[PDB]
Amino acid sequence: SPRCYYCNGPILDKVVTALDRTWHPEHFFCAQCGAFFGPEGFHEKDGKAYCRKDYFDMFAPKCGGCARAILENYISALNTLWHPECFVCRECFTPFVNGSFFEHDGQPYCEVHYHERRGSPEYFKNG
Ligand SMILES: [Zn+2]
Ligand SMILES: [Zn+2]
Ligand SMILES: [Zn+2]
Ligand SMILES: [Zn+2]
Repeated sequence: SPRCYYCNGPILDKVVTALDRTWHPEHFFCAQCGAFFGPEGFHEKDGKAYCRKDYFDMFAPKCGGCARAILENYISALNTLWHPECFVCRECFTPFVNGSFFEHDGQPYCEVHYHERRGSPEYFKNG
Protein backbone atom coordinates (compact mmCIF):
# COMPACT_ATOMS: atom_id res chain seq x y z
CA SER A 1 0.00 0.00 0.00
CA PRO A 2 0.96 3.68 -0.46
CA ARG A 3 2.80 5.54 2.30
CA CYS A 4 3.04 9.27 2.90
CA TYR A 5 6.75 10.08 2.84
CA TYR A 6 6.01 13.57 4.15
CA CYS A 7 5.14 12.04 7.51
CA ASN A 8 6.50 8.56 6.81
CA GLY A 9 3.03 7.30 7.71
CA PRO A 10 0.44 4.98 6.12
CA ILE A 11 -2.36 6.34 3.95
CA LEU A 12 -5.93 5.09 4.35
CA ASP A 13 -8.04 7.87 2.83
CA LYS A 14 -7.62 9.31 -0.66
CA VAL A 15 -3.96 9.28 -1.71
CA VAL A 16 -2.37 11.95 -3.90
CA THR A 17 0.09 10.98 -6.63
CA ALA A 18 3.12 13.26 -6.98
CA LEU A 19 6.65 12.67 -8.26
CA ASP A 20 5.85 8.96 -8.56
CA ARG A 21 5.25 9.05 -4.80
CA THR A 22 2.22 8.96 -2.51
CA TRP A 23 1.40 11.86 -0.19
CA HIS A 24 -1.33 12.63 2.34
CA PRO A 25 -4.25 14.97 1.52
CA GLU A 26 -3.66 17.27 4.49
CA HIS A 27 0.10 17.07 3.95
CA PHE A 28 -0.24 17.95 0.26
CA PHE A 29 -0.53 21.65 -0.55
CA CYS A 30 0.52 23.86 -3.45
CA ALA A 31 3.93 25.27 -2.54
CA GLN A 32 3.22 28.18 -4.88
CA CYS A 33 -0.24 29.41 -3.91
CA GLY A 34 -0.95 26.76 -1.30
CA ALA A 35 -4.71 26.52 -1.69
CA PHE A 36 -6.05 23.60 -3.73
CA PHE A 37 -9.50 22.01 -3.61
CA GLY A 38 -9.69 19.55 -6.49
CA PRO A 39 -8.02 20.60 -9.76
CA GLU A 40 -7.35 18.41 -12.80
CA GLY A 41 -4.01 17.85 -14.50
CA PHE A 42 -1.34 19.88 -12.72
CA HIS A 43 2.19 20.69 -13.89
CA GLU A 44 5.26 19.54 -11.96
CA LYS A 45 8.38 21.68 -11.58
CA ASP A 46 11.53 20.96 -9.57
CA GLY A 47 9.62 18.20 -7.82
CA LYS A 48 7.08 20.79 -6.69
CA ALA A 49 3.34 21.08 -7.33
CA TYR A 50 2.06 24.20 -9.08
CA CYS A 51 -1.48 25.10 -10.10
CA ARG A 52 -2.34 25.93 -13.70
CA LYS A 53 -2.26 29.62 -12.77
CA ASP A 54 1.01 29.35 -10.86
CA TYR A 55 2.59 27.80 -13.95
CA PHE A 56 1.84 30.88 -16.05
CA ASP A 57 2.93 33.19 -13.24
CA MET A 58 6.40 31.65 -13.31
CA PHE A 59 6.66 32.82 -16.93
CA ALA A 60 4.63 36.03 -17.03
CA PRO A 61 1.27 37.66 -16.17
CA LYS A 62 -1.65 36.81 -18.45
CA CYS A 63 -5.29 37.87 -18.60
CA GLY A 64 -7.77 35.21 -17.56
CA GLY A 65 -9.30 35.52 -21.01
CA CYS A 66 -8.38 38.67 -22.89
CA ALA A 67 -4.75 38.45 -23.98
CA ARG A 68 -1.44 36.73 -23.26
CA ALA A 69 1.41 39.13 -22.50
CA ILE A 70 0.47 41.80 -19.96
CA LEU A 71 2.05 45.26 -20.14
CA GLU A 72 3.92 46.80 -17.21
CA ASN A 73 0.86 47.87 -15.22
CA TYR A 74 -0.92 44.84 -13.77
CA ILE A 75 -3.50 43.94 -11.13
CA SER A 76 -3.62 40.76 -9.03
CA ALA A 77 -7.19 39.70 -8.28
CA LEU A 78 -8.97 36.38 -7.72
CA ASN A 79 -5.58 34.66 -7.58
CA THR A 80 -5.17 35.82 -11.18
CA LEU A 81 -3.40 38.73 -12.87
CA TRP A 82 -5.39 40.95 -15.23
CA HIS A 83 -4.60 44.12 -17.18
CA PRO A 84 -5.22 47.50 -15.50
CA GLU A 85 -7.84 48.60 -18.02
CA CYS A 86 -9.33 45.11 -18.09
CA PHE A 87 -10.51 45.87 -14.56
CA VAL A 88 -13.82 47.49 -15.50
CA CYS A 89 -17.52 46.73 -15.29
CA ARG A 90 -19.21 45.34 -18.40
CA GLU A 91 -21.37 48.46 -18.32
CA CYS A 92 -19.01 51.32 -17.52
CA PHE A 93 -16.07 49.54 -19.13
CA THR A 94 -14.05 52.40 -17.63
CA PRO A 95 -11.49 52.14 -14.81
CA PHE A 96 -12.07 53.84 -11.46
CA VAL A 97 -8.79 55.02 -9.94
CA ASN A 98 -9.23 54.20 -6.25
CA GLY A 99 -6.70 51.65 -5.05
CA SER A 100 -8.02 48.33 -3.77
CA PHE A 101 -9.47 45.79 -6.20
CA PHE A 102 -13.15 44.84 -6.18
CA GLU A 103 -14.44 41.42 -7.22
CA HIS A 104 -17.97 40.74 -8.47
CA ASP A 105 -19.30 37.52 -10.00
CA GLY A 106 -15.71 36.52 -10.69
CA GLN A 107 -15.27 39.74 -12.64
CA PRO A 108 -13.63 43.13 -11.92
CA TYR A 109 -15.88 45.98 -10.78
CA CYS A 110 -15.63 49.60 -9.72
CA GLU A 111 -15.88 50.85 -6.14
CA VAL A 112 -19.22 52.58 -6.70
CA HIS A 113 -20.49 49.86 -9.03
CA TYR A 114 -19.42 47.13 -6.61
CA HIS A 115 -21.15 48.68 -3.60
CA GLU A 116 -24.15 49.68 -5.72
CA ARG A 117 -24.62 46.03 -6.69
CA ARG A 118 -24.68 44.89 -3.06
CA GLY A 119 -26.92 47.82 -2.15
CA SER A 120 -30.06 45.99 -3.27
CA PRO A 121 -30.98 42.33 -3.89
CA GLU A 122 -32.32 42.83 -7.42
CA TYR A 123 -32.52 46.48 -8.46
CA PHE A 124 -33.38 49.98 -7.24
CA LYS A 125 -34.18 53.54 -8.32
CA ASN A 126 -30.49 54.44 -8.31
CA GLY A 127 -28.21 52.73 -10.81
ZN1 LIG B 1 1.46 12.35 5.75
ZN1 LIG C 1 -1.07 26.73 -6.57
ZN1 LIG D 1 -6.70 41.82 -20.04
ZN1 LIG E 1 -17.71 50.21 -13.31
